[PDB]
Amino acid sequence: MHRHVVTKVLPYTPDQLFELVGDVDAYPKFVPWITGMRTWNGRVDGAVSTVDAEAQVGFSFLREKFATRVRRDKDARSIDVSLLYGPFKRLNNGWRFMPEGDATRVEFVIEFAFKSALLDAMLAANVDRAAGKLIACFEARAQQLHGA
Repeated sequence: MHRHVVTKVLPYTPDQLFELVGDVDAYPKFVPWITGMRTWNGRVDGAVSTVDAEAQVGFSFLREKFATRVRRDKDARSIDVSLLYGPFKRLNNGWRFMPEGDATRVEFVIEFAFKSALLDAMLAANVDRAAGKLIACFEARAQQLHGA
């Protein structure tokens, strides 16, 4: 389906990312862009872990839930989420982050399949805003942590 790319850069340590990598079950504070979350049931191998990820959507205009195979890696420092059951059509999600100068660059790929073509663009449209809040959220938290 339509994949939205969200790239951001923050002059912070890769430590803060550690929490973002596990944001699927981390959240040192909270996340309005999201609602319900749950990660478990799977397997753990080496510096890699794969389990089901049941996330929900609050102010998404569509109160629904979705499950996907969340794959975390501490050796790869990357996150990947495949579709398992979701809406029973398709739903991909992945999070990546790498160093770039004095600051680090993080990219978030959002992939989902909707029913309504109108809501498809409508949602995929506000998707940017949602990513804007999530981003600002991380940035705020970053400043709240570093607090200068």
